[PDB]
Amino acid sequence: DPPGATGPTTSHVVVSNPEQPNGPAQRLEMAVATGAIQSNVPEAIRNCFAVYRTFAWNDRMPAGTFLGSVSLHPNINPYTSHLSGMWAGWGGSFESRVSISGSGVFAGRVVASVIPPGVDPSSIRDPGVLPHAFVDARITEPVSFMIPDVRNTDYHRMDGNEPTCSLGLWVYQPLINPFSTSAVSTCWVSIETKPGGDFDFCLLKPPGQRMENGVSPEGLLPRRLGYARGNRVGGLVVGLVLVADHHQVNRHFNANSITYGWSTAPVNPMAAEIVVKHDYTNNRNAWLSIGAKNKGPLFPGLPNHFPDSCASTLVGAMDTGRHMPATGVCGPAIGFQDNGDVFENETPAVMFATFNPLTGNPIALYDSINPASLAVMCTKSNSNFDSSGFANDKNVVVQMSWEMYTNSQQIQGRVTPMQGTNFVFTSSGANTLALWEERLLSYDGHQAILYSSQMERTSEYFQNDNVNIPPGSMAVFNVETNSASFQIGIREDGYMVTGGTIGTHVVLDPETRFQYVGLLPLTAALAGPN
Amino acid sequence: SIRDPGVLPHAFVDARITEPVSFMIPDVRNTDYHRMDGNEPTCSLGLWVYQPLINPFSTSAVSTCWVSIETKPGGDFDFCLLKPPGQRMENGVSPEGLLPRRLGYARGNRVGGLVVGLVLVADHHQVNRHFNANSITYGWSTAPVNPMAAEIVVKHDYTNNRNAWLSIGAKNKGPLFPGLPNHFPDSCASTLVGAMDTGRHMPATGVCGPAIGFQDNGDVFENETPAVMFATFNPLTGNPIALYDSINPASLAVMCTKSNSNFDSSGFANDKNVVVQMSWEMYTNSQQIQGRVTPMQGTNFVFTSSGANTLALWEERLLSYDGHQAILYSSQMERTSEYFQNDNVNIPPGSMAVFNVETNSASFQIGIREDGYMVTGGTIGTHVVLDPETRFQYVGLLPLTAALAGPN
Amino acid sequence: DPPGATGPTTSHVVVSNPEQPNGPAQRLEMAVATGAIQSNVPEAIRNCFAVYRTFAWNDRMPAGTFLGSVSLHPNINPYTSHLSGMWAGWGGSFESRVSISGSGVFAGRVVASVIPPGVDPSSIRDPGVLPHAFVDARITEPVSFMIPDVRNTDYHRMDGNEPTCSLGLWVYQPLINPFSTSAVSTCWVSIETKPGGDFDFCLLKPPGQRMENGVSPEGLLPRRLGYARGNRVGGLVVGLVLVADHHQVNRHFNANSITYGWSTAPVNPMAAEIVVKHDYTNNRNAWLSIGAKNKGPLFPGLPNHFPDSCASTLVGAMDTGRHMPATGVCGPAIGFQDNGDVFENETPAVMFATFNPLTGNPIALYDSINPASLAVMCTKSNSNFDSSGFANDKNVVVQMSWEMYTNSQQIQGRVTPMQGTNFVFTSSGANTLALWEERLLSYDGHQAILYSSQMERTSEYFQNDNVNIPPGSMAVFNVETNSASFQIGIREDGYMVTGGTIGTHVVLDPETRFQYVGLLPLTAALAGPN
Amino acid sequence: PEQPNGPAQRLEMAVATGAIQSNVPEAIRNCFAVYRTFAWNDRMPAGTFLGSVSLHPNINPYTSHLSGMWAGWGGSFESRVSISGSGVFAGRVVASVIPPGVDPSSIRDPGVLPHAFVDARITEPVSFMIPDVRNTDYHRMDGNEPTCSLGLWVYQPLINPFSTSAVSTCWVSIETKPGGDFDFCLLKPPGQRMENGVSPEGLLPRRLGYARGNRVGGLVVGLVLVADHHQVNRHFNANSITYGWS
Amino acid sequence: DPPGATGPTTSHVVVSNPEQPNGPAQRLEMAVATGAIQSNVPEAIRNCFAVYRTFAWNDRMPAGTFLGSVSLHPNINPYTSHLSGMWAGWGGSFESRVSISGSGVFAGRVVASVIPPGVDPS
Repeated sequence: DPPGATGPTTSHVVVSNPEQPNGPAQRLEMAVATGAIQSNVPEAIRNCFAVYRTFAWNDRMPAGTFLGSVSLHPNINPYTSHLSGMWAGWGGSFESRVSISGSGVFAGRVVASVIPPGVDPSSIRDPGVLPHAFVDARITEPVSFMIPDVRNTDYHRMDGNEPTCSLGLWVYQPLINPFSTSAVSTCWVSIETKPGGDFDFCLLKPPGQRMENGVSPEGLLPRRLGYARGNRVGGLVVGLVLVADHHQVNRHFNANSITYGWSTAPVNPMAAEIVVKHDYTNNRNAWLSIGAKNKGPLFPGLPNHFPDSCASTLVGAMDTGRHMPATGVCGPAIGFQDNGDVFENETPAVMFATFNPLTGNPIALYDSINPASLAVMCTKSNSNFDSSGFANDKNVVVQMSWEMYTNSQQIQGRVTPMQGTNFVFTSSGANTLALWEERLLSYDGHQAILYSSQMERTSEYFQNDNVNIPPGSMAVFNVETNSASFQIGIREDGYMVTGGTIGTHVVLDPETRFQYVGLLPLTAALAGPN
Repeated sequence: SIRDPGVLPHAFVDARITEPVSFMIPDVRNTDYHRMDGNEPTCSLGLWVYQPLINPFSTSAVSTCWVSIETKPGGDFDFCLLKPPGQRMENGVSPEGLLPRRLGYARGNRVGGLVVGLVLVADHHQVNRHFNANSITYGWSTAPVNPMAAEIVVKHDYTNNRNAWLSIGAKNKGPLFPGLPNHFPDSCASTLVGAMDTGRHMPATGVCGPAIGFQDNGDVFENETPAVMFATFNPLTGNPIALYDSINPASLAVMCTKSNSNFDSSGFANDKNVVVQMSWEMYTNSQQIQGRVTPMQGTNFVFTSSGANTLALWEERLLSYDGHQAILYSSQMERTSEYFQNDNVNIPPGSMAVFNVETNSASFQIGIREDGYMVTGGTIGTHVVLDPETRFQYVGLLPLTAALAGPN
Repeated sequence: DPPGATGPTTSHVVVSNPEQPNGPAQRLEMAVATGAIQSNVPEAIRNCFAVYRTFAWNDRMPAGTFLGSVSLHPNINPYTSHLSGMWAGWGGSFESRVSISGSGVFAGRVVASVIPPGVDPSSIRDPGVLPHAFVDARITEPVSFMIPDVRNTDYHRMDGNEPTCSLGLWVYQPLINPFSTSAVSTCWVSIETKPGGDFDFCLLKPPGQRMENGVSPEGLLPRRLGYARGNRVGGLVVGLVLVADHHQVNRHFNANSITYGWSTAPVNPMAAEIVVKHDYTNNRNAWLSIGAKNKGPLFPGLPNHFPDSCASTLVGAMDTGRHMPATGVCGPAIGFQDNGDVFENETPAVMFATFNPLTGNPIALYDSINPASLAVMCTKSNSNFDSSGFANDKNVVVQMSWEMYTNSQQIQGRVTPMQGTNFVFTSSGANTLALWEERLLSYDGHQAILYSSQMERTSEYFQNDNVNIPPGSMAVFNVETNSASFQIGIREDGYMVTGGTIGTHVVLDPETRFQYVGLLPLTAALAGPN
Repeated sequence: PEQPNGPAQRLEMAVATGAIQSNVPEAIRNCFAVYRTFAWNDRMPAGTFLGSVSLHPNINPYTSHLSGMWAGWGGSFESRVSISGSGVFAGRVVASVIPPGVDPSSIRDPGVLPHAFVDARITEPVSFMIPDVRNTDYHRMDGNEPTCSLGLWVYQPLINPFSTSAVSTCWVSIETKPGGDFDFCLLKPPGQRMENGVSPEGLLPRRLGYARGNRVGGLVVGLVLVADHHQVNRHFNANSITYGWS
Repeated sequence: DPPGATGPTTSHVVVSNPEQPNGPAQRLEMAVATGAIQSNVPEAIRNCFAVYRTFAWNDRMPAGTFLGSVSLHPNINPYTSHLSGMWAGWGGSFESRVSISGSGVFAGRVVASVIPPGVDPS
């Protein structure tokens, strides 16, 4: 090869640690444990590299700055991640060439070290203490590193949530430019990846067979954002917020496919029965009591798709204006019989609310959601429900279409709980709980935004399968917007986590792309916004 | 299509056979390899009844035997050319993703109602949200069904003859036809569907839903949300304004269902907007909008089955204004429309993508054309009822002259 | 060779993919099928590289920026492209050396990868997954790549739009200049091409012979713009726009030489006959109903070369000013007799319009173009058409010169349709419908511009031959302007579609050079302006 | 001036199909049979396309008969062209062999191709070889692949020197052999309909007779020429689709 | 072959009459008279059996019930019947395998006899 060009298969292996495991003896261990004597990877994959990451390296990053890591897993090669779906086991080292795109005028060194399993690359504070290699910024040939397979077992389960080795990159000596420019001179560290040598697969399962502890969390987020919808109302996802705590329990599902609420993950309009019809008053509007005849899918008594963004005492108290609760979620109400005979004449605008059943006294808001407390109230101040279509032996289906404030208080992070219910969801440290911004219609010229715990396809994917997110770690995704690229971690609680200050807003266009990285532990610091 | 199976060079297999019998399926090909794109014919292995199955035990019941087929890659089989995994190739994606693995809560492309089953119809005209294998539509709507956002052009007050209504048109902001708003129904009220009656003072048959007025900044008029029928009217009338034959961008309208009410003065002004859903269907006759599609002006799209294969439609489920079941016949379902819309699908113009359909009782075959339309054997008028446990299985590409095992 | 100079034949072949076809065995297969035992290519061409493209590579282009592809075809060597007019088939590989105009101070890499046939190079989302080679910007010796011929068949048809291999170039690590300045430091990637080895031609056709599915799309656009005219009026083409939708049907021809309008592709002046003469009124000027005696060459009744940019209700309402329609394209009218006794005295300034016969009542405007609606008014206030000169048994012909507005609305993307005529033309994704900014003579001191669907030499070229644009593809043209450089794709509908923001204006001087890249599919993303 | 390797294209077919042996009787390879006769008038100017003979089994009546049993073919035919006209007439006809992928009715320079002048005064016929230049290893019997052709054009117009105002017609005949390396590939049952349809030979009868149109069913008189038409009754596509009700 | 499956070309020739003509000597006589020295039949047809008839055989048919005759003609192979539109003469023997769709519980025999020319089988 000429000195400016670099073909495939070309590797200059630098041994960054004189404690490599016996590769072929681990290959013997796999062949004893599974009978995997023959190789399962085509040599077209074993010979050529494939691009995995590229990392920025500025003047303005000091020594010891973590550039990025490459964790050992079959998903860091696209061909190996494709081939892994037919197999129940894997094991073996990878090979990884690093190219640094810096001129011969720069200066600066990168520490590249292989990390033992069970030690987090982002949490290492002293990177030159580990046995490490240096890579100069002036380097021309790409430098290859073996990422060894240090494993307790004879093979890794494809299920297996065990720690593997990583390859970390840190700034050893900062990047400088002799040309005194006030602007930032940027260098690019690209990482490519082979299956190296002793890598093989173990145990034929049929392709796409769901294994024991879940599916891969790659399908939690879309490939690009598009017209994604959140799990509270189904409004359009606008961006992200960083909040301290949150209480969202409707349509929130764990990695164990368990919810704590009463609704199903694809959002539908609320079908419900009419229990007691109420006429309008000089004080308060005409309203209607709601309850299924023990036909709720999760809580029999709570109808499917009742909003937790309804009107309550926790959200906003009633005002002597519109003669109704101030803040809540509204939509039109369609009455229909048991055979589906829709009352087609009127379709009154309607607010979701929880009321105190014990009142009578003018009936006021309740703190929480009780199956005997569910109600819908007219928005029109002096109208009345119709006599035959909204009778006590009828049904109603209501959508969640817009939001009304009648104050300066929205229902952004606010969730109406149930009785005897205290679900709190908190971020620990150097990682913040993140929520999606739904987009409602509003009763004013301002933007109506609710903060939802996850989006609809994340809720359906958690709902329908078990997702292999173990309780110690997160499924981490890269997020590329037009300007900001950052990381999001999804827990096994179903909640989101990313770095930054509580209150940080991100705006996500529908060209926002997500990329599944892998499982990083909860103690890892995610590169957040700003 | 082979009518004489013992004329081909063939093997016999007895019904009394104990060992399984292996056959090589050869690769007779013109080319040096098959493209993974490639829609070229390969060899097949057919099975025909040579001598009929008999039981010496004289039972009136049917004695059934099972012929199971297993498959290796045999010998000289190999793959050729590394593309990256999941790379879309030249003439499309595989049509495996046209239908779901199990039915579930699937929705059709006309209103978005629940898919109940299949019908066999002679012809159909459905052009909204229908996309080809070439990812081309002929209509004006986008494949995920959304509520119709539209402008208010002219507000009309109620009359002793006819209800209060409202004229519709986007300011050249339609995604496909600028002038036709996204998600206007082709199941609207028209002269082709049902003429007006001097009962409800409105068109008889159509699709209705509530109407939400809102401003340009999104300021929703939250007070009233009147029930509303989608209709196309003749703009030239005035004379009491009556139904039109087709859909013209100056003909679009929505009319109150309530017989003597009136649109509000400020929320439904001429500088406002409205968003309406398609929630239920009204008849006011014995004529539904099952296979009926309101066309456009100068538009004649006909979709016909040829022979020994019948055009098939999905049965949507609407809410109804009565105690009967409201069913519209839609050309495809929503995820089929989105999958045709977003990718090119490798269905060549001579063939079909064939699927096995397992319900509780009936298992049959469905062929999807490159037109996006469905095809299966049987008599015109055959109804199938599909529970949400109905499973689909992609078989492959069979030509249009193939006879699909239909229902019954 | 001295280390700074490179002669011909000098190549350092870098292998990017270790799976080349058996070159001399495919050459034997071509000779069995066609009898091409000996070489049909002169050996002066096989020994020397000749230039094909030159790609600009900047600081301001990120990683994964597609620089360009070299698709395998005879038109990528200038000698082989000339020879391919004689031959009906070909087969074999080309050899491609790449030279980068980078100093020794710069840094940056490009990915060179050979792409399998059937895969669009401009649809590859991760460029480095395939087996690739890295070429550095600081390289001195040029690097040679073999572009293999992976093919099902024994040879390629010179017609056949069957896919061949490509050599795509992407930016891997961006180009950086350490001498930091806001100015863009441009690098030049120049690609040269040999016929490599097993390349040959197959079957003699006569030179310049149109083959079965059309001529090449090279002659659609000129080599350089010049004084080019559009097909709406025939005015000077100023530049481009990017419009969402358009309706231009007149003189527009498909790749199958099929038109949907009523005119012929070189714009002649509008030969027309006079049906009913009309005098001037105090409210509106004099006018003249137009209709031939069923002598339109496409729609007999619509006259040859009647404008679509006439005055209509969609264009502009009539004002109580000059007693005529506000916005239209005007011209001087010439009245002549059937044998050639042209009327010499008067020549009225005459605006094109469309009116209503059913009115009777002052006759007003009309929405569309009906063969009874064809009518033109004066520009003067109280003049009148002469008795013998402009009678009911005479003719009239008008040369379109003006463009009047009389409001703030123009006829830019506006086309007047026919009755029973709703044609739309729309792009779908990563690509925007482009149009040609025409030029007329404004009635003001502003610039009077129409947007036309295609130009005359594109309309004439689609007429006289069929053009090899298959229905799933585009014909892509490089646009070498003074400042900008981008791509324009022409469809089989005859419409221009390119990348960029809807509404982007481009100024095209007559030194704008158009250069033909090959055929790309409709789903391909085009590098548009800015 | 390039012919394919005849017996080595035959090795490609025996690999791709298993057709190692011959399937055409050798009495057909020795007998020219009249395929088609073209009328050639005074009233056709220079450059008039007379008709092309595309390479297929249907251009020999013995080979079109044999091809009902076979799903594939490949190989060259041998053709000769003869004129039946008086020795007084003046006019040439170019007959040129056309490479595959070129439309014969789009060729504007027939005398540049490998050609032959077939004058009206000719006595012996002009023999041609029509090669099988193909990308593939065989041809599908139903497949509409590009083949080599044999076009005919009026190079010089046919004129009658005597004072005769009537139209004088000349007759161009084409005879055909299967040449040499021609063979068949894949047994289908005899008369088996292949995938994309039957041949269009059976659209019109061998002679008109008492034929009936599809609007009412009256006796067919002859043709007309109309610009546009709307007939939808009893009109069926090649895809066997009608839009009417009868 | 496995004992339940039968491919093409599989034949167990049972002789019903031990007075066959000299087959290859009659083939030489045909080539003197007509010049048919080489084979006019493709060898794909000579190797495989193709179906001609199917005869129902019941409990309710007594002994001596005529099931059917296979008279020697080109129209008793479907490929040879198609080829015989090209030819004005023929000669030679055909080979006929017979398969009976009987279970192992049934019983019954058929007579197969080759009949001299000039004698009606019925």
